[PDB]
Amino acid sequence: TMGNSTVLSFCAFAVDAAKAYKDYLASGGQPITNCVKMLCTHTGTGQAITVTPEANMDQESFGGASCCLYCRCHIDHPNPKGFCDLKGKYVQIPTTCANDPVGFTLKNTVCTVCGMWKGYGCSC
Ligand SMILES: CN(C)c1ccnc(N)c1
Ligand SMILES: [Cl-]
Ligand SMILES: [Cl-]
Ligand SMILES: [Cl-]
Ligand SMILES: [Zn+2]
Ligand SMILES: [Zn+2]
Repeated sequence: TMGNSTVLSFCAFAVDAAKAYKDYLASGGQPITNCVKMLCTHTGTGQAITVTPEANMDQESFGGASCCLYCRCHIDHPNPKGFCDLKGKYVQIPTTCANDPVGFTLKNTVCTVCGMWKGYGCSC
């Protein structure tokens, strides 16, 4: 276990932070920990990114910024406006992927219709 500060530093100063973390995970690296887990009932809408925790029975809810590689690395978000989709919100992670919330949000996309994670919650 290399520690959160060692992993985040390695990714933060890489020319491509996302690729650095994905290559680290693929190599067998232990996921980033100390994401902020929310107390919830697991009776929510199950939507991906919400104003309040919305985990269903198949999900865990976390503080959004704690699960964002760019927020955790203190670097710019890689879009024109440098906007973060997660900061100030709550993110629902499938239980099967909740050992690595940072890797999950990095690798996945929210369906613009149902507002659930494409390939997991989404039933479109
Ligand atoms: C129903 N309960 C207690 C659940 C459901 C999903 N995930 C966790 N961690 C707990
Ligand atoms: Cl460390
Ligand atoms: Cl590099
Ligand atoms: Cl989902
Ligand atoms: Zn962020
Ligand atoms: Zn959908």
